[PDB]
Amino acid sequence: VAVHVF
Amino acid sequence: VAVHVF
Amino acid sequence: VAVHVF
Amino acid sequence: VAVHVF
Amino acid sequence: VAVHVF
Amino acid sequence: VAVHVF
Amino acid sequence: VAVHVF
Amino acid sequence: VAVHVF
Amino acid sequence: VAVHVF
Amino acid sequence: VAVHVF
Amino acid sequence: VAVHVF
Amino acid sequence: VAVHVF
Amino acid sequence: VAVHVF
Amino acid sequence: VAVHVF
Amino acid sequence: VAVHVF
Amino acid sequence: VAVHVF
Amino acid sequence: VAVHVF
Amino acid sequence: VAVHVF
Amino acid sequence: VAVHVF
Amino acid sequence: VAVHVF
Repeated sequence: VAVHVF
Repeated sequence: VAVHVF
Repeated sequence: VAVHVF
Repeated sequence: VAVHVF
Repeated sequence: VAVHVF
Repeated sequence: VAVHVF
Repeated sequence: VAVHVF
Repeated sequence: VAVHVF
Repeated sequence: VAVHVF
Repeated sequence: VAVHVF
Repeated sequence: VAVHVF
Repeated sequence: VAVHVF
Repeated sequence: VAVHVF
Repeated sequence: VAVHVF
Repeated sequence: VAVHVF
Repeated sequence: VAVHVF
Repeated sequence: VAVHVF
Repeated sequence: VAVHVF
Repeated sequence: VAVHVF
Repeated sequence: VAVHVF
């Protein structure tokens, strides 16, 4: 799982 | 602003 | 899932 | 202003 | 879904 | 002024 | 749906 | 003045 | 629907 | 003065 | 604006 | 037959 | 038949 | 904005 | 038929 | 923003 | 049908 | 952000 | 259907 | 961050 916030 | 969940 | 606000 | 959910 | 306000 | 929902 | 006011 | 809904 | 007032 | 509804 | 045809 | 524009 | 835009 | 057709 | 955008 | 079609 | 973005 | 479609 | 990002 | 889809 990959969670990106940008 | 971007939020991704993969 | 991708959530974009711009 | 744009909101996307994919 | 894409919601645009401009 | 334009509002789109697709 | 597209709603235009101009 | 113009209002469109499509 | 298109409503024009001019 | 003109009013159109189509 | 209100357009009535009746 | 009646047509109104207000 | 009635068309309203408010 | 409210567009009614009836 | 009614279309609202608020 | 709220878009209603009904 | 309703679409909301808050 | 909350996006509702219903 | 609802999508939330907080 | 909390991402809900339901």
